[PDB]
Amino acid sequence: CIKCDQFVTDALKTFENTYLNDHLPHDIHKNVMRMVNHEVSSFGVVTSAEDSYLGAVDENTLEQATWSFLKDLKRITDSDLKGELFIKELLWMLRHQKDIFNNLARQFQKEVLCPNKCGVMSQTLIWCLKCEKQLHICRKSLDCGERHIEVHRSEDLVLDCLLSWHRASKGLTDYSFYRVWENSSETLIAKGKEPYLTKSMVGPEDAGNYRCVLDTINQGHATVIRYDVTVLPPK
Ligand SMILES: *[C@@H]1O[C@H](CO)[C@@H](O)[C@H](O)[C@H]1NC(C)=O
Repeated sequence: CIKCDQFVTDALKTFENTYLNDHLPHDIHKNVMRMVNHEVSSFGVVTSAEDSYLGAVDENTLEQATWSFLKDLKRITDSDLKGELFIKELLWMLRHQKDIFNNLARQFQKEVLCPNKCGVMSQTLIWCLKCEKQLHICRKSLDCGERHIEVHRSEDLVLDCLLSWHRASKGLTDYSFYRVWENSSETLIAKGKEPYLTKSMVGPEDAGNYRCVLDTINQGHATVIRYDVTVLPPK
């Protein structure tokens, strides 16, 4: 994906136009660049089987790849290497940066990608072949689970709808908190960007089932959490 970052392409433009003259004879420049560009364009391109894990990467990981690649390309720019050794080390550095990228993508999937164990997440991915930003939808069963909440009388009742991955998810609209009646109907008791609901000075009338549903601009509901609230005596 590094080809998708303006800093990499500008870096290669300066490398070809300015820095190559220092290291190598002019007449071998173009061919060298061809190879360089070829290798830089092969970054992240998928061979099927497992390789699909390199076809797309989040903006942050693309940033890491960009900056390590630029670090090495600058190292070689500043090296005393020339001729055959400069070419050998250049191609080796491209192969090594390709390894670094592969590691960053593999890692990105293991941890960063589809971290949600429930609900629907939306992550901005860069597809490396065409350099296209798309919204990747990690879709799992919308209902995340049921919380058993117990609160003494005249205390604060807090319903926490926040999930780990929520902060990272894209396109989140407001959380909506509903009260689910024994009659099998519900009324919205709150809506807004706050991940939680607070009800003050609860009483037995507040005992019951509650529900939290997070909404998105496009994809749908991101998360649902149900709450079973039992009001205890004051002491
Ligand atoms: C049940 O439903 C009715 C209308 O369907 C609603 O007005 C009422 O407040 C609800 N209350 C209980 C205790 O079920």
